Amino acid sequence: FKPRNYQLELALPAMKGKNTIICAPTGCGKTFVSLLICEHHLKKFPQGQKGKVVFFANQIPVYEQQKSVFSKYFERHGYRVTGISGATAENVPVEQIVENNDIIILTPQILVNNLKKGTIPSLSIFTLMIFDECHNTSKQHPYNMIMFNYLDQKLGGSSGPLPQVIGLTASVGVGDAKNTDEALDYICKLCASLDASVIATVKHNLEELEQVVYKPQKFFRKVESRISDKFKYIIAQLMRDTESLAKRICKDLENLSQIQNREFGTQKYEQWIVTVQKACMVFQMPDKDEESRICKALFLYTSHLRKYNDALIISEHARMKDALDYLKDFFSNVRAAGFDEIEQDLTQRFEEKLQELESVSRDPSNENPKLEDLCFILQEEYHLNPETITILFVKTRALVDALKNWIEGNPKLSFLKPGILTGRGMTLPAQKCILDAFKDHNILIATSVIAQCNLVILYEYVGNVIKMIQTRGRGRARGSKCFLLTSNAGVIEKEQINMYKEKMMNDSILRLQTWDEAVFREKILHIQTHEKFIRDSQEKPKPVPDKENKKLLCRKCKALACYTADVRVIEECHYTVLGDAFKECFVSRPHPKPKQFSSFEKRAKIFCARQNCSHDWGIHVKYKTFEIPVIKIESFVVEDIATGVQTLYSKWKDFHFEKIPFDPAE
RNA sequence: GGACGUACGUCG
RNA sequence: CGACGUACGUCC
Ligand SMILES: [Zn+2]
Repeated sequence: FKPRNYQLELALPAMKGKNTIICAPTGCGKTFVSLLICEHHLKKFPQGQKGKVVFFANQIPVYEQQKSVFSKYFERHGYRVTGISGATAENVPVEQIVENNDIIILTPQILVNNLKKGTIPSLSIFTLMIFDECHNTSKQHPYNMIMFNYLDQKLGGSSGPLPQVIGLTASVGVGDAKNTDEALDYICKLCASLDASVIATVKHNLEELEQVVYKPQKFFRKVESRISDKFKYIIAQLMRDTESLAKRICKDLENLSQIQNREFGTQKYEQWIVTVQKACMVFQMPDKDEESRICKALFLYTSHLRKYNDALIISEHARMKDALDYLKDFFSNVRAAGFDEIEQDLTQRFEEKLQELESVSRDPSNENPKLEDLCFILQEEYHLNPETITILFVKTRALVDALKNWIEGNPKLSFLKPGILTGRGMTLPAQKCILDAFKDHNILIATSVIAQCNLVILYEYVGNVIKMIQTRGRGRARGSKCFLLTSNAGVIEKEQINMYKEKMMNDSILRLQTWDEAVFREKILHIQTHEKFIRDSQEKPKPVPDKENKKLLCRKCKALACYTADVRVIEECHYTVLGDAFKECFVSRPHPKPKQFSSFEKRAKIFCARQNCSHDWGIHVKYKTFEIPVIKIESFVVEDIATGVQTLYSKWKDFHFEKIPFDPAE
């Protein structure tokens, strides 16, 4: 209530009737600005004619919040305020929704699918297209697809009333720009992709913005890595033994990847072992009986090496016992879903050194200095103020549980309560109830950002130009810190240049707000034009579909799974097997997180039906009334019967063959 | 199942 | 400048 001067002036160009890229770093400010803009838009229409606005919410929580906010704001107006989503798109057709409501709030993908298949022949039905967080307008984004559908009708000479763009954001972003020239080029490209002429930033009332902006102070706490790593040495010896054992089956193991000398525990060995896996998945022998065992042994060795590398990576950022508990949980999970002579030997090799690793993990002298520095900087702040509701940001999801267990099992800090929050990638109610009780948790160990904190700790975290600003984080301003822990000087340089890029944009927008909107347009129109030109020139024609009958086999077992002639495409994205010989080739299991996506309902998970393979094949759903399995070519190999050469595809779009549509008749 | 984005890393 | 790997997140 009582719109302040800063948020009244920030919405002036949008109310004047211009497409704006309003940039407000507040949470409530953007919401109130959007509400005032929708009010001034739906109130400036004459008698008879009625307006129609759409608020493009990107996330389900943001959509559910904005729908309730709009419903509570426009209650004494007679304005229909509804909303579409992934669960409501089934019934209540979107055409009748838009033709009977004045304020629609839908996650874009719905409008993209509508504009694509059958619905919304043109966006001229809308009169306002408020894009929440327009900075996400990038390559192949749903916002970008909506803007492409808009720019096609705009530049194609189609006479029609085009809707306005009121794109709200908190940071226009810089991307990979090096200088102010490249920053201005990127900002102009974003303006052309959004078809706007004003970038509204608060200039007159700076004190009202600085009162609540949530601008904390940075504090770099770079620490050196561990010197005496006995756990790392033992795991490296185990990895060397595993590689020496795997070399006995595949002679040219070093000649399968073009990667140079690599070190254990780095991100390079992971790519090297993944390349070795993808080069061993095409191993073919004329016996076709020994290959099914050779490829299986190689897959098991590669999986063990990948788990060892993941344990070595977790050990560098967490306790020495957490990386061992990870391997113990992995071995416990794998010791039930099949046990052959190779997996038993690997388990025995691991158990021969588990006893030795337990002593080194329990030894408190081998504690990494990074967690010591973290506890040291946490205690000095919680002693100064025993009310700091801090938030911790890490990179890996497996490190969230590690930091939670570290906070739990530490006698130095007792006043801390774990606030583990990873994301679905968990569920929506689990994500909502954990953020609700945040006024009795003390620390929130999250991995990716209504969170008004006063202390942030980026424990080995790096990202875009800014990974700290919270769009929906208005709250209040009373002094906060942005502590950054790291061990790789590279990251420290990244964070040193990001704060520069910030000022870069601060000068770029200031240089762009001086140009008279005329020339601005005279440029951005040419830019978007060129863009459409590239969209028309760059178009790979559909290659001749290979009309043979090849056989899709297992990924790790090389068993005859199914035939390509039995593959049916449901909706150009899902592929099922319409056969009777394939139903006995897989086993079903209950799904951990069942859900539905606009056409199906995830019921079960289908795995390989072999003796000790148990490879993840795909899901099993019910299309409309009948239940079919949806497989993923990613977990499949493609062997031809004519030539015999095998191929590995990651996505279905890369697979060029006779895509027979799914006929419900058979 | 699929699409999309961001970060890191390897390659020619 | 292109492909590719992984991690994380979002949506349908
Ligand atoms: Zn198999």
